[PDB]
Amino acid sequence: MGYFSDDEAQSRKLILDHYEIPDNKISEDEASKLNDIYVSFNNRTASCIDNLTLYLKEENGIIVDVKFSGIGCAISTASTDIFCTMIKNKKVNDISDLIRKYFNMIDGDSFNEEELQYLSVFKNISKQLNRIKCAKVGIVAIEQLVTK
Ligand SMILES: [Zn+2]
Repeated sequence: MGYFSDDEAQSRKLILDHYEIPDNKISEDEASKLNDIYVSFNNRTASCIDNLTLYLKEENGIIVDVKFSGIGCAISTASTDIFCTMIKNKKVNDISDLIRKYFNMIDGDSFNEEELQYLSVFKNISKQLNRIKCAKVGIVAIEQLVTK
């Protein structure tokens, strides 16, 4: 929220606006009536209230629609949503790349702000305590849904 740095306040509205107004977050009503072309994975962390179910739909090697649902914090609802908007018409390869490249930046290592884009606000969550699993919980669910 501060304004000494240039990134901080701009980076702390992307989280606030993808957590109070997520783009791809559905209701438990809306999820049950989804077409059975969607796959699902629920991942839960015990370090927060983050228990999210992801929904991906494949159309000839291209992920066409991604939605997520459930309970989550700002770090979980922003990381999932921002990730969801970006994997939105990409292929089942070049998503598995973002996931591990995102995880390496979450693990405090090399990242490309051109490849990770608005996931680069999470570039130093390994410095905030017990927030690493909050920024991995929803993307690990996507990870399973791309492989299995
Ligand atoms: Zn959390």
